[PDB]
Amino acid sequence: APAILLVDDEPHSLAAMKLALEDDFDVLTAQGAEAAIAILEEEWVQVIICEQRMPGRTGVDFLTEVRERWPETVRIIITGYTDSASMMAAINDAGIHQFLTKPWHPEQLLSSARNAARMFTLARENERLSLEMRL
Amino acid sequence: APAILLVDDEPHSLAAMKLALEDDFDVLTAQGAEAAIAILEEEWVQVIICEQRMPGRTGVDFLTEVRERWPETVRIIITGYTDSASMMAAINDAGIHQFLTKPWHPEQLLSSARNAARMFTLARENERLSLEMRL
Repeated sequence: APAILLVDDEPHSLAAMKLALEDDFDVLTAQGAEAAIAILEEEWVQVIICEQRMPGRTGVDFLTEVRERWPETVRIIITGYTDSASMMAAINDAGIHQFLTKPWHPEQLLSSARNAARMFTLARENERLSLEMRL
Repeated sequence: APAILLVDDEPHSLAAMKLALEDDFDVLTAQGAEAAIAILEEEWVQVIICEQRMPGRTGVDFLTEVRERWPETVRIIITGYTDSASMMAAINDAGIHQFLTKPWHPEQLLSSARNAARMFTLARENERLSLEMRL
């Protein structure tokens, strides 16, 4: 069973988001891009939820690399940040699958996560069928 | 190109949600279960966003019928209603793809919708490959 990885500058938020998710996933938890890549090199993640507004490397810059390296992973930005249009285009340039806002509701967060997981499953099995039919 | 159907008791909310969505979909708009089924019998909808808390027939009761009749359609409940557990189990009994809360943010709503559309596309093409490989 693959994990969900939560990536956020602010550890209180990581531990809150995990409360909403632990009952339904293996939750993995990272405190910035660097830590999160370290985890991605190390194990199997179906879904990532990542704060945009982090020190140093942004959510999208992080997730653009992820889209490059683990293309199968479903990517989600979440931010409480009252919106710049620039952030949106940046999010839109990268293929980000969901944008969520803060504060989040546990049932909405959970539902987004489950929905990202089902999408991971579909894409992955969609690809299995392409490869297999070719043969 | 298939539509998004918004279903809500309260027409102000329908016309607001369409503002967030019109630039990216053909938005269709219904003011209760009955009106919404009438539209579903009549045309092609990839995604439905539907208030739960409607007079007479509920969001889930509506969407359970929809799951029966147009199984390909991606189904979304949205409600400002501060939560009963009963509502959640009911939502969970039916295969509802997203639960959203009110008030909604235009970029989060739009993102949910786009994401439901991509999922409609995947499921639909996932099925096209099953059928075709069988042959």
